[PDB]
Amino acid sequence: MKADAVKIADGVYWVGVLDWDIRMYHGYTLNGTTYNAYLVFGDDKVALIDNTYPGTSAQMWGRIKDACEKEGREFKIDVIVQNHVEKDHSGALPEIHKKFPEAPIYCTEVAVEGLVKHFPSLKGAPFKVVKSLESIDLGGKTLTFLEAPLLHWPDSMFTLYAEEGILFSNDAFGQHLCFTQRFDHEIPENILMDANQKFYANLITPLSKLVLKKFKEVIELGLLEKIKMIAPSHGQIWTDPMKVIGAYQDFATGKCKDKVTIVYDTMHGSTQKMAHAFAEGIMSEGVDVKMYFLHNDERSEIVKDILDSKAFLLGAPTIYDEPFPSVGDLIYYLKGLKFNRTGLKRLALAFGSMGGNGGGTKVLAEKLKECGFEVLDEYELYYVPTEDELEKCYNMGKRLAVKVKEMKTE
Amino acid sequence: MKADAVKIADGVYWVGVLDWDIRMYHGYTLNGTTYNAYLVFGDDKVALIDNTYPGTSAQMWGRIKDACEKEGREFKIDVIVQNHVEKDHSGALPEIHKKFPEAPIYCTEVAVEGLVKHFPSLKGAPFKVVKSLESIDLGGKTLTFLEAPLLHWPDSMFTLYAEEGILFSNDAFGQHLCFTQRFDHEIPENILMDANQKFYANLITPLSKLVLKKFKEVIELGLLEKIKMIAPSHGQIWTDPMKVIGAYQDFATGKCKDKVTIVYDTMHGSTQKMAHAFAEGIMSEGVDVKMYFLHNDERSEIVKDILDSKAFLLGAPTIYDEPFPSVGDLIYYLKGLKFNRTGLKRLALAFGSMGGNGGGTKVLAEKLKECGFEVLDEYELYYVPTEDELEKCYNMGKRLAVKVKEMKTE
Ligand SMILES: Cc1cc2nc3c(=O)[nH]c(=O)nc-3n(C[C@H](O)[C@H](O)[C@H](O)COP(=O)(O)O)c2cc1C
Ligand SMILES: Cc1cc2nc3c(=O)[nH]c(=O)nc-3n(C[C@H](O)[C@H](O)[C@H](O)COP(=O)(O)O)c2cc1C
Ligand SMILES: [Fe+3]
Ligand SMILES: [Fe+3]
Ligand SMILES: [Fe+3]
Ligand SMILES: [Fe+3]
Repeated sequence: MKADAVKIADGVYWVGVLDWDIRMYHGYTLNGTTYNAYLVFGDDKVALIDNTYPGTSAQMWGRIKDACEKEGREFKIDVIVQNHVEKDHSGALPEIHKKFPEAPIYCTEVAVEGLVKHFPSLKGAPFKVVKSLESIDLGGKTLTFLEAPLLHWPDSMFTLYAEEGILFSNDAFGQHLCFTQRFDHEIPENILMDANQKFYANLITPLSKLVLKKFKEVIELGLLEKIKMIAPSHGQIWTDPMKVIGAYQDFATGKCKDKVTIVYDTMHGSTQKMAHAFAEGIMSEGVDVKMYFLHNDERSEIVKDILDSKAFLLGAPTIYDEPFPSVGDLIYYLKGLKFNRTGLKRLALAFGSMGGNGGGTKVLAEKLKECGFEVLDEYELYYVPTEDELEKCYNMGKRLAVKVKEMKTE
Repeated sequence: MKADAVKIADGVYWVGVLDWDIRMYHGYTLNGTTYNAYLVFGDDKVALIDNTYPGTSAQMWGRIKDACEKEGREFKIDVIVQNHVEKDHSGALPEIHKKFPEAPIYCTEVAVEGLVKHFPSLKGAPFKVVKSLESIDLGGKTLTFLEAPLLHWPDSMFTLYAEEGILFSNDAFGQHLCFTQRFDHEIPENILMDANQKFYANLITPLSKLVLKKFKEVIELGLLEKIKMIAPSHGQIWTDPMKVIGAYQDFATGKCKDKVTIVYDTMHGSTQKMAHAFAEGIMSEGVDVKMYFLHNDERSEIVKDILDSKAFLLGAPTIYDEPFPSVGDLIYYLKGLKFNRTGLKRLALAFGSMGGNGGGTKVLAEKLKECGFEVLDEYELYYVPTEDELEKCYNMGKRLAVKVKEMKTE
């Protein structure tokens, strides 16, 4: 298919793929995304940095062809860089190798085995293992590699185009957005940063300590000031790299708002009434509230709002001695994300209605603790809340909101 | 339920309902909304303006009680205003009347029949039919009524509190947003105006000519300069009324961007490949694209983007001589919304794949014309597009984008 490349610097093009139609990936929702791949034209060698998901290469090849024509060059790739083995960025590597079998493939040591396990036709491909601070010369353009294990896979690495300071960061600093506009400043800031927050919350939270360590290494290497553009593998290219670095710094150190995220499920509406009553009390103190109903809403938006919330409420009715099962999905997600690794133990309350022996709230409190929250109280009641019982929820919310505002903003 | 009112002026409170959990209403999707009701404390009479959806009054009554406490007044309503009979704003009128059976109910003539048909217990209620420019005195505060038939129901009207210039406009100027923040300036502008655009597109488009007439009447009344706050029945209160009046003016006169909305469905992916190829051609001219896949996406977001798009593409495969049935839903919606009433005949193309006698694209072209679009071309092809057939889609998109940019920005 015919598809035009987008120039991002002299001799550097975006040749990625617009996945207009995807609505879910990993455990998170979205309204399309991109698989960003880049073509760098040196005097001697043309380098392709990352590629795209299996079966979506038609756009990529069209843009690569378009870029070579604009450069007056043959349709030829001399160098292949694979920052990350996950298949939304490597899925076309077998195609690329089959068309250019002599082009070396630069990747990390553990990436070789991962790529071969994904794509057995790559066994015997000219892999060239790289380590941090190693560089290849393309002819007037230099690519420098920086290893980034567990950011977000063991195989991950960054590639820096030194002369213009363009950091190809793969997933790091990406956002799941699919626009015709390619750069951060070309879309509304609120959309950009909300998507950055969702991306961090769902993929980077458990790596928060590795983020700070990598930031400390980049600073001591003197490399931070040499980064003028961050070109991630999903979403917008950052012409303001410090904006997203500052965001990651905030998220990794627990900088939160006077904000509470309330999550609940219900069968007959009683736990829902309690959840709304807790919100009224919280709002009476000027503290913000996000309200999620697990019947309708899903984990990826919930954890987005938890990321900059100082407190997290979870409620569910008791059903055969256990909390309603929908909470198990979120709890298992929170056990993997480990929000306590941001440096903050967010406050929490457990609540629900019951009709017999109860116990669901007890379980929720235990799980909220296993997930790294500081549970301050529990409240379980019988069937439909009375007027006074909703006032108790209001009072509990108010007291929580007071504590939220006294917690110092990290 | 305990719930705090929000003061919006001296002696004026928001006593509405936060519908945190609703995700669909009318024919549109949402992430919660509010049912805004307002309490006006005159020296002599307390007036409640609109109310809420049936079964959701607990918050409203809590805020009414709170407002009376803050004013040092009796828990008492002296006057009831019903701007609009639709039940998300009248659902609690039977409750309010049963509690304060002597409080007159001010509404339009045709509203009386509608409210009694909705709520038979209101037969015999102290209705007081009002007409435009009639006023009532609350004791230092005046409410002036302005009829607004078919904005958006025949029964609709606005209520103006003259001394502070607060226009209670019911659905007009509303947006489906559910935040703890009550005012326009307290949330990101992009969210506010995108929600305003969706509300207009889905509810106001066929009334575009009545909007301009009502604007012309308000101006000739010398009344536009007397409006300092627009307090709608959904979403945020406008402290900058001219911002939303300007937006309505643009939408009602066809002011669009260099933007194309593309909608398609597919069974085997061929129509999808065509849609993506049309987008590449459009983007090669710098024209924006929104891409919607009817399997995953729904009508209310589609028509939001059509509202400020200069062109609309629609594609579907042929199935037993007809286009894939999902297009029938959108077409029936566009038949009701009548985008040509904005003063603009948006450009359009019909396309799709076929496997036999075809004819689907023929049908799409006819329906796009019945819906008020200017169909420029059709393109139907056999099974999977070839390389050259995708280039034709690209070329057609490119030529369309040229015409789009030549269309004068109304
Ligand atoms: C977001 C994400 C996080 C992951 N975390 C881990 C991990 O912590 N440990 C691990 O061994 N594999 C991890 N993986 C790798 C998956 O287990 C691996 O890709 C697996 O083959 C996926 O299996 P599937 O095809 O059934 O989805 C992660 C993958 C993703 C996408
Ligand atoms: C957005 C909207 C637009 C409407 N437009 C019309 C209309 O054009 N003509 C009409 O007679 N009724 C119109 N109605 C009224 C509905 O037909 C009426 O409320 C009906 O009783 C709804 O039936 P239902 O309860 O089965 O939804 C409209 C209602 C809504 C919410
Ligand atoms: Fe990844
Ligand atoms: Fe990725
Ligand atoms: Fe309405
Ligand atoms: Fe309404």
